[PDB]
Amino acid sequence: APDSVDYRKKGYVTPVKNQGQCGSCWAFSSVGALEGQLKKKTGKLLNLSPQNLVDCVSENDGCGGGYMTNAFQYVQKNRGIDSEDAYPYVGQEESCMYNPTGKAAKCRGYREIPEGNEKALKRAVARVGPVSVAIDASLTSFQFYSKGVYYDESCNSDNLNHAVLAVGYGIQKGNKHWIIKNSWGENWGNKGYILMARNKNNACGIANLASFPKM
Ligand SMILES: *C(=N)CNC(=O)C1(NC(=O)c2ccc(Cl)cc2N)CCCCC1
Ligand SMILES: [Cl-]
Ligand SMILES: [K+]
Repeated sequence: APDSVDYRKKGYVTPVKNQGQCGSCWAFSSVGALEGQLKKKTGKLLNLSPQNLVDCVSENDGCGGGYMTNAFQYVQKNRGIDSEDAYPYVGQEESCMYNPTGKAAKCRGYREIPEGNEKALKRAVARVGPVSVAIDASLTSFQFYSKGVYYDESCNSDNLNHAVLAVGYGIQKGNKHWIIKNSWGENWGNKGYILMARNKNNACGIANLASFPKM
């Protein structure tokens, strides 16, 4: 795999979104990974519907939380996911309003990265595109990130509580990193992004629950 890659530069990544008060990070993570695959497959990028996911993925708990893999499976079995335009984000769990004729993407399943394996995560990012990941995002030091490569030893890689999207990886002043898209809006972190430590013993659990959709 290459030393560095940044899918934002290849047009695979939509603007940073803001999930608001709803615990729908899983839906944003999911749609980000689906948006990458859409671009790679069709050459066109479009915002996909996180609300579609929050409302219709019955095996998840809406604004209470969810798994990305459940969302991919939903899209696969549903034969589609709506665009954000067709099914806008409202930030509370409502009745399912999916319309097949507003579908903007499909999914033929999903693959999971071997647990803890940052080298396999690197290879997935390099070869696939953006990958959904879960992390411990509970620390004040994460919440108030502004610059640099984030590393805090008190992060608990076994305490996953947030889902985000790995859109690349690189190195900054010998500190290898992952390029992470959050869903806390553009006024969070560095215009909505955080550089997280790569190859520092799976810092924050970055490679513990990674997956991507197949299209
Ligand atoms: C995002 N704002 C909150 N975090 C999550 O949703 C994560 N999943 C869960 O908390 C979770 C998963 C599955 C069910 Cl059915 C219910 C819940 N609450 C945090 C763990 C990592 C993946 C996302
Ligand atoms: Cl419903
Ligand atoms: K990390």
